[PDB]
Amino acid sequence: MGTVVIVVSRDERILEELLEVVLKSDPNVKTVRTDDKEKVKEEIEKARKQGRPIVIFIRGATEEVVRDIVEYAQKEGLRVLVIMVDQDQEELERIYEQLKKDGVDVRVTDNEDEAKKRLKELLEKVLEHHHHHH
Repeated sequence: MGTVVIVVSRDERILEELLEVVLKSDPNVKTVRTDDKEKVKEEIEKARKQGRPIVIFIRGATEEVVRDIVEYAQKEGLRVLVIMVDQDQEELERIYEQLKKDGVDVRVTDNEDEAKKRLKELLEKVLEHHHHHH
């Protein structure tokens, strides 16, 4: 159908571990790492043309980056699953409250292992495609 997973981490080593999780879960899921928020949108449309899931990886995505990409994926009619993992948690909670307000699937934590567990967890909800958040 088409499904977008927004991964926001401000630490390098988190993005690559979460990429590893997508590859070990399923390689056919489209994976993207551009921190250019417009270039993300280009690859969102491409994934909708492929009619498949896509996992976006951005280093240091501030609130106005994340909300801007999430609402765009919703314009396309795609299901949005958002992981935000970094030690600047209160910052990620302002992103969280903005997206949660809409009813977007969101989660915030700061832990390598937890991030990687909940990464595969989302990918399994997407392949199953039964558990839509709202």
